[PDB]
Amino acid sequence: EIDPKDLTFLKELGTGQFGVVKYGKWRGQYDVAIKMIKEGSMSEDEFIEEAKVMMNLSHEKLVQLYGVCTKQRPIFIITEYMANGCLLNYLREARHAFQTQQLLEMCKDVCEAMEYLESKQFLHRDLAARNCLVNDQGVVKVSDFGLSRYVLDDEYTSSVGSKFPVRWSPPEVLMYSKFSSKSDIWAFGVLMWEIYSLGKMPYERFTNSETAEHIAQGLRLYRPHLASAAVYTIMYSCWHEKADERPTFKILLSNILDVMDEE
Ligand SMILES: CNC(=O)Nc1cc(-c2cccc(-n3cnc4cc(C(C)(C)C)ccc4c3=O)c2C)cn(C)c1=O
Repeated sequence: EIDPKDLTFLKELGTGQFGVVKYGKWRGQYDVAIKMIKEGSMSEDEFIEEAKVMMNLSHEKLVQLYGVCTKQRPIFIITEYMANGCLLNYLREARHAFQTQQLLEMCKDVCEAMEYLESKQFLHRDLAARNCLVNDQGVVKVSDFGLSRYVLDDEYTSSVGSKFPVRWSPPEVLMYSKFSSKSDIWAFGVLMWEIYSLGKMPYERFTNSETAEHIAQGLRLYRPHLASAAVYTIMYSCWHEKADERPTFKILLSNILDVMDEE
């Protein structure tokens, strides 16, 4: 629990599912981002209990939770500040002119974070480039893991809603609500596709409804031009029709390290 007397609010970073997010300073020294949780957007009591478990998730490639302010409304979530913002927008900036080794390093950063979460049996449920952030050193970290469980908005939580992450979901999530480690693995393969496509929307010429149908037929995202055969094999292995045949994050990490050594 952070004392709000130790926070200063300096600039607005944007808005997400729980409302406004600000940049500021904690204890007059540390850069932080601060979510100001919009009334009615969050299952607050449930989140407050989970915040304890979430305080114990700590990894170099996960956005670090610093604390919460819960003795007030709106509640605050205080985290590490990531100077270069969301990965999706960062990929879309042509000026970066990324080498493919830099793209594979971004995939490795995310894979490391997800292998850690997998080892804690903790699902993200909304893994995508829009929910990764980039720091001032260009390191990618995974953000907002586990928080989808507290979203109140039916358009996000329903499979047929306008905000549901359809294009990052495997068939068994869309058809049956079967969430598992293997649904995060599917989403990770879509994220590698976003990275190697420099931020294109997956299934960019289809609607959500048409995407669910294309994937139920066994068809998949095409290889991005910048992805080698080996890189495409890795992302494609995340999209096996049978969930139990998709790799673990530990296997994916080994596969990515092998490709780094090879290429
Ligand atoms: C320029 N640098 C920056 O902008 N840095 C940063 C931007 C944000 C930021 C700003 C606006 C909105 C959101 N955002 C986005 N997606 C979200 C998704 C969810 C789920 C539950 C739907 C997954 C919940 C909250 C959010 C949310 O707060 C974020 C993370 C957070 N942090 C730590 C930064 O360092």
